[PDB]
Amino acid sequence: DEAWKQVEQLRREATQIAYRSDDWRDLKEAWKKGADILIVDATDKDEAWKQVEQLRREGATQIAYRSDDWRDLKEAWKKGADILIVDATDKDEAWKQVEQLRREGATQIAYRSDDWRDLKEAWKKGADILIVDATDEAWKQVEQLRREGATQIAYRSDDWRDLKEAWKKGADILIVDA
Repeated sequence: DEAWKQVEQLRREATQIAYRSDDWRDLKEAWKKGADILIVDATDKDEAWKQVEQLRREGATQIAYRSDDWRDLKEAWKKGADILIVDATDKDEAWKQVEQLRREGATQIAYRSDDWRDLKEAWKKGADILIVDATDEAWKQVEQLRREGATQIAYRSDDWRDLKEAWKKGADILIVDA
């Protein structure tokens, strides 16, 4: 989880900072330290949904939850999460989760991938937040989605220099980890 500089060198930049972490209390700290989006990604669904619930009770706005299963995303949505991140690995099963969430009426579906063509298809199928996952020079994926017309492009990297370049290429959400 990031060095103290990553978060510091980004708080300078209509850009939003997303903060990802395994337990909610450092997520809550981030919420008042200025973080715009709090990503719950603990894979214990009991603990995960309880972190969503506590963040809603704490008043945190823009709670996000990440999963490969739309049913878990729908439950987190019901318990307070506003941004539902479909974690893509099997692309066809990934796009179907977006389609099902859209059928359920979700309005802030996100999609996490390393391939701009994959994100482009997810965007057409219902995903509004497209997450370029850089875990090389992936900021190039950002430039292509930018050209295709996507309005909310996010970027995740461990390194603030990469986050900055992605911002310069059109990313509006920069994803940092504790």
